[PDB]
Amino acid sequence: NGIEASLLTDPKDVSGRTVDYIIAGGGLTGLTTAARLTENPNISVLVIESGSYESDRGPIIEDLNAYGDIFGSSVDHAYETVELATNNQTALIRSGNGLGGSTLVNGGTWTRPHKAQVDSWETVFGNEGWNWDNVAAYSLQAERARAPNAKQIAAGHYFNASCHGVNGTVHAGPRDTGDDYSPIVKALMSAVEDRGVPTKKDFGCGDPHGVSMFPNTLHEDQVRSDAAREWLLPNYQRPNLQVLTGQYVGKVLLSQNGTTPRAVGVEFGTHKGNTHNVYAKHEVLLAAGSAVSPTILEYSGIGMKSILEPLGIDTVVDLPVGLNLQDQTTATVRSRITSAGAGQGQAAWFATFNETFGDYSEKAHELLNTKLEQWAEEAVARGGFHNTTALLIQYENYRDWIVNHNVAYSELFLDTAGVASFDVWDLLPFTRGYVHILDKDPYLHHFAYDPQYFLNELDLLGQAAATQLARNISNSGAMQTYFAGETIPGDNLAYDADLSAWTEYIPYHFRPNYHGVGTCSMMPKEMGGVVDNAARVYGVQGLRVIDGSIPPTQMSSHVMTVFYAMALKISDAILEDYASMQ
Amino acid sequence: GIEASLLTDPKDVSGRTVDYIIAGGGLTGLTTAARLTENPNISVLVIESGSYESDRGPIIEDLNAYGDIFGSSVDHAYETVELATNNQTALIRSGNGLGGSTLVNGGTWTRPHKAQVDSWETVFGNEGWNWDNVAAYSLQAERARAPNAKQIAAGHYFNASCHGVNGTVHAGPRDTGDDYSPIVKALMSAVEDRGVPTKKDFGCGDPHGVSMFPNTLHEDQVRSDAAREWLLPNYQRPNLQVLTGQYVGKVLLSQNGTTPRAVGVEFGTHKGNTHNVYAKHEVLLAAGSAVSPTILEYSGIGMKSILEPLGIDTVVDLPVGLNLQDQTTATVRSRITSAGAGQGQAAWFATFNETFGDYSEKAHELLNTKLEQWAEEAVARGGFHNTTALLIQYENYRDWIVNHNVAYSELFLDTAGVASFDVWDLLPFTRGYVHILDKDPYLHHFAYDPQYFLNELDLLGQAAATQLARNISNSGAMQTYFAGETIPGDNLAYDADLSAWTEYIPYHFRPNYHGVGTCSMMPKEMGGVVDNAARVYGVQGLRVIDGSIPPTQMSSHVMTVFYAMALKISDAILEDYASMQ
Ligand SMILES: *[C@@H]1O[C@H](CO)[C@@H](O[C@@H]2O[C@H](CO)[C@@H](O[C@@H]3O[C@H](CO[C@@H]4O[C@H](CO[C@H]5O[C@H](CO)[C@@H](O)[C@H](O)[C@@H]5O)[C@@H](O)[C@H](O[C@H]5O[C@H](CO)[C@@H](O)[C@H](O)[C@@H]5O)[C@@H]4O)[C@@H](O)[C@H](O[C@H]4O[C@H](CO)[C@@H](O)[C@H](O)[C@@H]4O[C@H]4O[C@H](CO)[C@@H](O)[C@H](O)[C@@H]4O)[C@@H]3O)[C@H](O)[C@H]2NC(C)=O)[C@H](O)[C@H]1NC(C)=O
Ligand SMILES: *[C@@H]1O[C@H](CO)[C@@H](O[C@@H]2O[C@H](CO)[C@@H](O[C@@H]3O[C@H](CO[C@H]4O[C@H](CO)[C@@H](O)[C@H](O)[C@@H]4O)[C@@H](O)[C@H](O[C@H]4O[C@H](CO)[C@@H](O)[C@H](O)[C@@H]4O[C@H]4O[C@H](CO)[C@@H](O)[C@H](O)[C@@H]4O)[C@@H]3O)[C@H](O)[C@H]2NC(C)=O)[C@H](O)[C@H]1NC(C)=O
Ligand SMILES: Cc1cc2nc3c(=O)[nH]c(=O)nc-3n(C[C@H](O)[C@H](O)[C@H](O)COP(=O)(O)OP(=O)(O)OC[C@H]3O[C@@H](n4cnc5c(N)ncnc54)[C@H](O)[C@@H]3O)c2cc1C
Ligand SMILES: Cc1cc2nc3c(=O)[nH]c(=O)nc-3n(C[C@H](O)[C@H](O)[C@H](O)COP(=O)(O)OP(=O)(O)OC[C@H]3O[C@@H](n4cnc5c(N)ncnc54)[C@H](O)[C@@H]3O)c2cc1C
Ligand SMILES: *[C@@H]1O[C@H](CO)[C@@H](O[C@@H]2O[C@H](CO)[C@@H](O)[C@H](O)[C@H]2NC(C)=O)[C@H](O)[C@H]1NC(C)=O
Ligand SMILES: *[C@@H]1O[C@H](CO)[C@@H](O[C@@H]2O[C@H](CO)[C@@H](O)[C@H](O)[C@H]2NC(C)=O)[C@H](O)[C@H]1NC(C)=O
Ligand SMILES: *[C@@H]1O[C@H](CO)[C@@H](O[C@@H]2O[C@H](CO)[C@@H](O)[C@H](O)[C@H]2NC(C)=O)[C@H](O)[C@H]1NC(C)=O
Ligand SMILES: *[C@@H]1O[C@H](CO)[C@@H](O[C@@H]2O[C@H](CO)[C@@H](O)[C@H](O)[C@H]2NC(C)=O)[C@H](O)[C@H]1NC(C)=O
Ligand SMILES: *[C@@H]1O[C@H](CO)[C@@H](O[C@@H]2O[C@H](CO)[C@@H](O)[C@H](O)[C@H]2NC(C)=O)[C@H](O)[C@H]1NC(C)=O
Ligand SMILES: *[C@@H]1O[C@H](CO)[C@@H](O)[C@H](O)[C@H]1NC(C)=O
Ligand SMILES: *[C@@H]1O[C@H](CO)[C@@H](O)[C@H](O)[C@H]1NC(C)=O
Ligand SMILES: *[C@@H]1O[C@H](CO)[C@@H](O)[C@H](O)[C@H]1NC(C)=O
Ligand SMILES: [Ba+2]
Ligand SMILES: [Ba+2]
Ligand SMILES: [Ba+2]
Ligand SMILES: [Ba+2]
Ligand SMILES: [Ba+2]
Ligand SMILES: [Ba+2]
Ligand SMILES: [Ba+2]
Ligand SMILES: [Ba+2]
Ligand SMILES: [Ba+2]
Ligand SMILES: [Ba+2]
Ligand SMILES: [Ba+2]
Ligand SMILES: [Ba+2]
Ligand SMILES: [Br-]
Ligand SMILES: [Br-]
Ligand SMILES: [Br-]
Ligand SMILES: [Cl-]
Ligand SMILES: [Cl-]
Ligand SMILES: [Cl-]
Ligand SMILES: [Cl-]
Ligand SMILES: [Cl-]
Ligand SMILES: [Cl-]
Ligand SMILES: [Cl-]
Ligand SMILES: [Cl-]
Ligand SMILES: [Cl-]
Ligand SMILES: [Cl-]
Ligand code: NA
Ligand code: NA
Ligand code: NA
Ligand code: NA
Ligand code: NA
Ligand code: NA
Repeated sequence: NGIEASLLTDPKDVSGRTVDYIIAGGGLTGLTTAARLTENPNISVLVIESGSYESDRGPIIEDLNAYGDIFGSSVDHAYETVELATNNQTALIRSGNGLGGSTLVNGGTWTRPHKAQVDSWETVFGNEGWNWDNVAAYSLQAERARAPNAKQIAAGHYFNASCHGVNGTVHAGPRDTGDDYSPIVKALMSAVEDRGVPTKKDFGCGDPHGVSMFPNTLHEDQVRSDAAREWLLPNYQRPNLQVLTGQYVGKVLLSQNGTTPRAVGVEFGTHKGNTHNVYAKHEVLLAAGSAVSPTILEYSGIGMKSILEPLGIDTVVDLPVGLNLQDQTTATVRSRITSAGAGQGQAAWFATFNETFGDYSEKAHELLNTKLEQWAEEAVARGGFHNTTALLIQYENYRDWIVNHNVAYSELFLDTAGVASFDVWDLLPFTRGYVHILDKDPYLHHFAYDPQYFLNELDLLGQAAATQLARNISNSGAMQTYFAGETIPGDNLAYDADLSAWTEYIPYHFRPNYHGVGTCSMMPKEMGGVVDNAARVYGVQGLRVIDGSIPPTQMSSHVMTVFYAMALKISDAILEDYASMQ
Repeated sequence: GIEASLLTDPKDVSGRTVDYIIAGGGLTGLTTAARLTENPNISVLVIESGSYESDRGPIIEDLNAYGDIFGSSVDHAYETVELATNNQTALIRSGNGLGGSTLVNGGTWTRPHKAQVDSWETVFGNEGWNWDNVAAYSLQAERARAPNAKQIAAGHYFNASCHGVNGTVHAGPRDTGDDYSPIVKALMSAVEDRGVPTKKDFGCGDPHGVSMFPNTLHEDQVRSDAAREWLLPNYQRPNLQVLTGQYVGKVLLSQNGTTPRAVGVEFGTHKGNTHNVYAKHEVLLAAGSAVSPTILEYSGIGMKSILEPLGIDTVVDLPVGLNLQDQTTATVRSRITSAGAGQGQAAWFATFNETFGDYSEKAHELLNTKLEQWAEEAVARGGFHNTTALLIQYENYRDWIVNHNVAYSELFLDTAGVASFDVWDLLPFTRGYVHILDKDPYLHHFAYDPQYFLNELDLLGQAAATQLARNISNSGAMQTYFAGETIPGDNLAYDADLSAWTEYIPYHFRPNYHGVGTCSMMPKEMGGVVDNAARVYGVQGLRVIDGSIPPTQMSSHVMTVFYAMALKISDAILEDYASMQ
């Protein structure tokens, strides 16, 4: 009778029962893991998701070109930040609410980071086995990519088959609306070539640099490949896979009768006073998203006493939950185009530090070479992190990425389809923020989410330089043929604005990038981490965090390719322990 | 207890029939539910999206915690369109739970100018909706307490003939127990120097000058939210049912007659798992001004130009969702000397000329010459459909200003350690809209556009009022306590002229969350949606009874009027019930 009829909506169907694994959150990592675990018919899984099934709704979900129309609806959590210090305004964090999580609402861009960035998760953040070669293999295993056709190659696509899986689960291929592709993509490529910048690198191969087109998470018929469509719809008839919709996981139930606390279940519901319990024989897996999974821990008594004590919550395990939050800032440059520029197409410039800063490179490098210690002390003073020595290790890692590997530092993302529009973000922010609960009741959803955008001076300078670069390249070389006047900033910022003018403009003309990671960072406890290299929360048995909370660093890429691989890798660790616990 | 009496399972009501269904358990919905169920033979089902919150603790029960609840599950936080004035989205605070926005509001208890309510009868053709009648219902709803000697010494003045003392809604002076700040009387002295009156009782029908006021709280200072006042005393009535946690999606219509009839509602939280419940007598929409019009549109009641592109058959064509009127608010904040310490709030209800000062000649010239152009422009933006009809509203406002000299702006003072003004133009000429953007009610995909500052007088008036708040903060007796401005502070030069304020204000304001008018109570020929008994035109058994229906803004805080509105509509409903038996 279809997937919808298989979904559970009544809490009484699971209340008081025991399953092998409970997954809080039916998003990208939650549904990937639920599918992987239920391949064994003897493993029972219950997914609890706050939203519902959305993959069949229609174009607002299924058409990637409708991106953004869903914002503000019931399928968007729209988490509100604190009043940001940079501009004394509240910001909204777009985040998908429904089966598939933010894969229901995202831009569909399918790229991978730089090899050195993933390698550092093992060599710097002490996560044995978390290196590019290992993670990339899981990524290719998840991937079901389609090579571009002659039309798509002619528009600018380049596909290196050795960097892609073709027999996996997540359908990926070129976006193709059916119309001609705009010549502006190739014009951007020519414009950066004039400056010695590479083009047409395959951004799945481990060196994202230059201007390239890329695959998207959609089927060949252009239907969005959201994680529910890819991982749940093919498998919903499995009797060992249960999915409860419309309910929030409030906290993890802990048993302290043993020598170490153990997660034995969860409480779920929609309002205080009408909750229900469900129990896990093996493990509870938190996958509610980087903004939520840390709060679930705090409501459970897992977090910093300085936070929990004033709220009346006993601290069962003291950990720096909710710190080390890393999101990027995004600004827009938009220009009208000539009729000859018409057509579809997206592309992105993954720009190095020196490409981003141009003639300011020397001054920017001087800051990078002298201020890391002071920046770390200040971020710690602002509550973004607790241990300055540990944070400095992160900053030195970023310096190594920039100076020794020349990784991409900013992304200039081009949309065409009738205009020339760049969304631009500094990929490697040095600011660190936090998320903390403000009340003991999980169902009040009263929390403080503060990414601390632009409170590090290099983040502001880098964003300003990258956005200025987007204006520059929009009217340089071959792009001049198609340029027909800037509309954003337009009248809001003089066209000849220098870098200092951009730095004054940017704090009042940016949005969150909604790429937040790090709130339950996977790194050693002594470095400020919350989970080990198998995603297990320190000091608690049978509890893991498996979502975007755990990446300890940002990366020069869009994260789906890594997060699918992440979930598969953690799933293998879960299954290994399951076999031992028999 | 009340919590155990509340329904949460849709199967408890699915497929059943009651006499009245009320969509929304907020201020007007719960007042009406209480009035209707006083007759034990009348059954009422309230369907509310939130739950019971009145016992949660200080975040709800302490008016001094105002604002802490924002962004939580008790705040709908409706997002606007990208506003044209600043290319930013704004958040509309709106209470989600039993009591609606009375759970989250500032508690201010004041009434408008007699001439404003009178115009509802003389300009907007609502027989019986005049000050004398509406105020009588307001006093009937009210249970006011006179100020004591400490509260009078701080600046309170209470005219007992303007207040009911045997009603339902507990109201009296806010009193935290601390000393009252001398700054309230300093503000009174500062405006006295300029010929402005003070200590008028803002409940008597002439809101003008600087006065203190009652708050909606009990003597022990617990918030008098509408659930505490109208539901908690009466929840044991078996004919009163309250379903929580569910959204009313649309009204079920029967076109079996010559005119459509409301026979029930569909409710739920997600497409594909909906439920029906039926009304023997009437469906009453009370989901708030941002929502009740969308429920009509989802039901096929609204403008074909909006409904047809979404695939919704227009059953009754009406200008639903137009005529949205909300105000803009800006802040001026200054530190105080230690001698200014203490509790206390006050408000300056300022006339047009008090607001504009030396710009009064300039502002009046605009008001006298551009009303027709402005009305055309608002209509072109989709805030209204009929320019001639909108011009009647504009001339009504002009009459209020020039002939009755009603208050045009409000400068609301908070102390308690600072001197902070929230300032808003009370009478915006801009008109906005709210329209659904999808056929699925449970997707909550809508376009809410108050069109802030898209009328040039609204921007000039806001700028002038906010500049006035800075001015009065450092004038006369207020100088004794001034210890430096913090907002705007460094963000706007302290000597800024009016033009500088007009460029600053679009980037430093918030919605006031007083939106009304989206189902305006006025003749169909004037663009109205409901008649003088709140009945939707062209539909039988359907009313809108909430903040959607006031056709104008008013120089006051609206609770006093909305409680009265609910009682008055309740009488009409019950008279029809009795006459039809
Ligand atoms: C976001 O919004 C926030 C506001 O919410 C905003 O932050 C405010 O910014 C404004 C500036 O616009 C700033 O206001 C100035 O404050 C000056 C006073 O310095 C402070 O003194 C305070 C009082 O000290 C006494 O009381 C306290 C408490 O009782 C005691 O602890 C003290 O011991 C003492 O007894 C202190 O509270 C305060 O410390 C705070 O700030 C520091 C930050 O460094 C922080 O570490 C600490 O924790 C505290 O929070 C600090 O010492 C005052 O001098 C300024 O007045 C000048 O300017 C105004 C405005 O133009 C004029 O009215 C005055 O007349 C005066 O003018 C003189 O200087 C002008 C130049 O500016 C010149 O033109 C003129 O001719 C004169 O020479 C001013 O009022 C305020 O303090 C900030 N913080 C707060 C909480 O309000 C923030 O910037 C916004 N961000 C964005 C991006 O927009
Ligand atoms: C909210 O955000 C919107 C955008 O989403 C924004 O509206 C846009 O504003 C910009 C200005 O900031 C507008 O762009 C300008 O448009 C005119 C052309 O407009 C006419 O013609 C077009 C078709 O050609 C029609 O569609 C339109 O309706 C009008 O009839 C151009 O003249 C402008 O270009 C000049 O300035 C640019 C930026 O500085 C230059 O790059 C360009 O070369 C031109 O520059 C200069 O030319 C000479 C060279 O020096 C010199 O004489 C002058 O310096 C001149 O500037 C510019 O592109 C845009 O149309 C608006 N609408 C849209 C949909 O984009 C809102 O303003 C914004 N609101 C707020 C409050 O921020
Ligand atoms: C606007 C936007 C655009 C993006 N664009 C791209 C792009 O172009 N390319 C790319 O690669 N990535 C993109 N992403 C990133 C990608 O979508 C996310 O990083 C990924 O979906 C995160 O997966 P996750 O499992 O950590 O969380 P999510 O996928 O967010 O899943 C978390 C789930 O938990 C649910 N939930 C929340 N609270 C609770 C609770 N208390 N109980 C139960 N369930 C709960 C949520 O409703 C959601 O279903 C974008 C993200 C956003 C927000
Ligand atoms: C921040 C703020 C401050 C205010 N301060 C003051 C003040 O100081 N003084 C004053 O007099 N007034 C004040 N008010 C105004 C007052 O609170 C409101 O005008 C009044 O509460 C409106 O009553 P209503 O019945 O129209 O709607 P509400 O009281 O908002 O009731 C609407 C109810 O419907 C529910 N609902 C929504 N959608 C649905 C649906 N689809 N199905 C079912 N239920 C639904 C809501 O959750 C809510 O309970 C303030 C308002 C706000 C927002
Ligand atoms: C980016 O520009 C910077 C600054 O101009 C260059 O940095 C210098 O590189 C030389 C050669 O390695 C070093 O000896 C200097 O100490 C560097 N200066 C600073 C301030 O760090 C850098 O070479 C450029 N990088 C690329 C890839 O072109
Ligand atoms: C702060 O973080 C640093 C870096 O992770 C920790 O320093 C390590 O401490 C252990 C145990 O004392 C030593 O064996 C290591 O040699 C230290 N490493 C470095 C690089 O200095 C430190 O323990 C943390 N301290 C606190 C209080 O959290
Ligand atoms: C408000 O101010 C207006 C404009 O300053 C006053 O009306 C003006 O009054 C003067 C003096 O009598 C006349 O010369 C002008 O022609 C009037 N102008 C207009 C446009 O009407 C008005 O009297 C003031 N109102 C109050 C109540 O003080
Ligand atoms: C537009 O609104 C105006 C104002 O209500 C309506 O104009 C009235 O039209 C009726 C019927 O033709 C006349 O009896 C009135 O005298 C008009 N009043 C005025 C003041 O001019 C007009 O009908 C409305 N248009 C629509 C389509 O309803
Ligand atoms: C605060 O406002 C008052 C009144 O608007 C200002 O004093 C006025 O100054 C103007 C300009 O010279 C004169 O037309 C008025 O007659 C003055 N009014 C009085 C009562 O004397 C005062 O200057 C303003 N304060 C600041 C700092 O701008
Ligand atoms: C394709 O990818 C493989 C693996 O990264 C690499 O060895 C090979 O040279 C690539 N081919 C091209 C043409 O870049
Ligand atoms: C952008 O152009 C300006 C003006 O030519 C130049 O000074 C600046 O360095 C450019 N930015 C970059 C990153 O190249
Ligand atoms: C109270 O207000 C009424 C109504 O406006 C008025 O007639 C009366 O004079 C006032 N009484 C006092 C004592 O101020
Ligand atoms: Ba490709
Ligand atoms: Ba396919
Ligand atoms: Ba370089
Ligand atoms: Ba095109
Ligand atoms: Ba609790
Ligand atoms: Ba991404
Ligand atoms: Ba009083
Ligand atoms: Ba007070
Ligand atoms: Ba006129
Ligand atoms: Ba539908
Ligand atoms: Ba009309
Ligand atoms: Ba009000
Ligand atoms: Br495209
Ligand atoms: Br009086
Ligand atoms: Br009392
Ligand atoms: Cl489908
Ligand atoms: Cl759709
Ligand atoms: Cl932006
Ligand atoms: Cl149900
Ligand atoms: Cl039924
Ligand atoms: Cl509380
Ligand atoms: Cl009564
Ligand atoms: Cl008195
Ligand atoms: Cl009873
Ligand atoms: Cl400004
Ligand atoms: Na450059
Ligand atoms: Na919110
Ligand atoms: Na308020
Ligand atoms: Na009375
Ligand atoms: Na106005
Ligand atoms: Na009417």
